[PDB]
Amino acid sequence: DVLVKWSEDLANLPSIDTQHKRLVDYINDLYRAARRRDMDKAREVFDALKNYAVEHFGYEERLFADYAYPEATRHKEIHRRFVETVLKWEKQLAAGDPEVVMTTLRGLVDWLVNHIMKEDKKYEAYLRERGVS
Repeated sequence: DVLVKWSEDLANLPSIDTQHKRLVDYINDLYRAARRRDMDKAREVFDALKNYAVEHFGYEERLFADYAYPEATRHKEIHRRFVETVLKWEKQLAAGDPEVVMTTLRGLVDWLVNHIMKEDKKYEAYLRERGVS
């Protein structure tokens, strides 16, 4: 049903929260499709999740640009490498089964939770004090 429950530990700017929450929602969708052993849906939700992650990444990066965030370069590269990783994981789904989907999911969760708490948290105060919401 639910793999990841939203908590204050994942909180950031309000606008950013809407995107992180949506990513958590995709994770849970993908979990339910795996639980249902529905591989077509699993592949479809994984595609949507990946596409949405890329747009969320792009949104952060635009905030880094507009606001001249000093660590814009490293954070962007972190995003880029993870897109690469997601694209690699995706290839396994064509021939994979629900257990493959689960293993992928744990990977996605582990990265996302860490990234939000460790990397995304670094930009929060900087953007807050410049009036970003």
